[PDB]
Amino acid sequence: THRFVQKVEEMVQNHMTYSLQDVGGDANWQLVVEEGEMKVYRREVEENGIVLDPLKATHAVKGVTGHEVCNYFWNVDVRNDWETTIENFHVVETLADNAIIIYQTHKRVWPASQRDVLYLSVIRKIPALTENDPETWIVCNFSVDHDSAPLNNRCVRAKINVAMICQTLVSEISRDNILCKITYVANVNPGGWAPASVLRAVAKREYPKFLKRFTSYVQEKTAGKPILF
Ligand SMILES: CCCCCc1ccc(-c2ccc(S(=O)(=O)CCO)cc2)cc1/C=C\c1ccccn1
Repeated sequence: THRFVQKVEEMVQNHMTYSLQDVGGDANWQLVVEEGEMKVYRREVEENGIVLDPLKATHAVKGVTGHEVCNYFWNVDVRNDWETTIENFHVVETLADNAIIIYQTHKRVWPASQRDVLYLSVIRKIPALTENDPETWIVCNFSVDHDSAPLNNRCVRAKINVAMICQTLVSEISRDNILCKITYVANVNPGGWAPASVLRAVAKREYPKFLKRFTSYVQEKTAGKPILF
C-alpha cells in the first residue's frame, strides 16, 4: 500500500479491458510492419498538431514465459542490457517491491529537442478469472508527477502510458514447449513540438527494433535456466 495503489489498479484494469483485444479484424488499426509473429500497428492521431499515434504490437516468442518477459522488462538492473534509446535513468522512488517511479532521458533524435520522462513502473500478475482463461503478467509504465523530478533544460517532458501484457501457452515441461504471447501498447505524448515526420520515423524504426531486440534478449538470458512460470 503506497499512495498510487488505486491509480495503478485503474491503469492495469484499463489495459486488461482494452489493450488485450485482438485488432486483426479492426480496420481502425493500421498494420505498419509485420515480421513473422511480430505485428506492429498504429493509429494516426494528432493533437494540437503534435503526433500522438497510438502504437500497438503483438508478438509470439518461443521459449520464455510471460513472467520472465515481464521481469526482464521491469527489472531496472538489466535495463541497459537491452535499451538502446536511453541516455540516462534514475530511480526516483521505490513504492513497493513491484512498483517504482523512474526518471529517464532519451537520446536526442535530430533535429528535435531531447525528451525526458517521469513514470511509475509496476509489474502485476493477473490471475485467470476462470480455469479456461490464461493468467496474464503485465508491466505498466505511466507518467506521474513527482517533486524529485530533475530540472533538465535540454529536455521536453514526454508523457507515456505503456503496457507489456503477456500470456503464456504450454504445449518435464521444456522451453521447447512454451510460447509467450505479447501485446505491447505505447501511447506517447512527446510534448512540445517535434516534426511529425520525425516522430513517425522514430516510431516506425524504433518500436520493431525494440521488440525484436528485447524479446531476443529474454530468450538469450533465460535459455538453460529453469523455467520461471
Ligand atoms: C523527438 C523524439 C521524441 C521521443 C518520444 C518518446 C519518448 C519516450 C518513449 C518511451 C518509449 C517506451 C518506453 S517503455 O516501453 O516504457 C520502456 C522504458 O524505456 C518509455 C518511453 C518513446 C518515444 C517515441 C518513440 C520511441 C519508440 C521506441 C523507442 C524509443 N522511442
